[PDB]
Amino acid sequence: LLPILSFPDPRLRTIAKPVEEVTDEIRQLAADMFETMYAAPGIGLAASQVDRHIQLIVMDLSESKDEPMVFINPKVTPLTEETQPYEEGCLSVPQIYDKVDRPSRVKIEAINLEGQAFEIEADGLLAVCIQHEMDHLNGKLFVDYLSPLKRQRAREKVEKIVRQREREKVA
Ligand SMILES: O=C(O)C[C@@H](Cc1ccccc1)[C@H](O)SCc1ccccc1
Ligand SMILES: [Zn+2]
Repeated sequence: LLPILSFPDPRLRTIAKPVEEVTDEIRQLAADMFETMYAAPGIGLAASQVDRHIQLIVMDLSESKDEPMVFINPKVTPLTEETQPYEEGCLSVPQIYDKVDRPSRVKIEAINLEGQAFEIEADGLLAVCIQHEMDHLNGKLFVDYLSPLKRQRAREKVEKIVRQREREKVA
């Protein structure tokens, strides 16, 4: 399991570089990212979150944890001004959730682990999650859309959760 960076770690603000070739090393990273993400458990993880500053996102929106998806060098284009409220969380802002409004339909262009390009249209949870994970690659967290008090309260509660997770390793 890869360690996940926690807000307010400044390495989460890093702007990810495009992946130049889908090597067997980015394939193993993807594999390690899925295990880390499934174990958390979470439905998405950006390579930025495990301190690997490259345009790689893993995701699995299924209950069964058996619909895995990879997005490498993604471009996300909204297809509407209409937004959709969603209560977002983030493995890098542990146990914090709040409402974010994002465009409700998007185009995703990305490459898969075979280096093949694809283009799909996303709504509902896929649209929410791809935009959340694209934000990570541009050094942005979902708490940047909240009021500063909400951000400060998130920061203070995450620092407490992280301290408790360290104490749990000593016990
Ligand atoms: O760590 C991340 O970046 C992934 C977030 C993605 C997310 C996007 C939109 C809304 C909520 C979360 C994690 O998946 S949050 C953990 C989680 C686990 C099970 C079900 C829902 C959320
Ligand atoms: Zn996140």
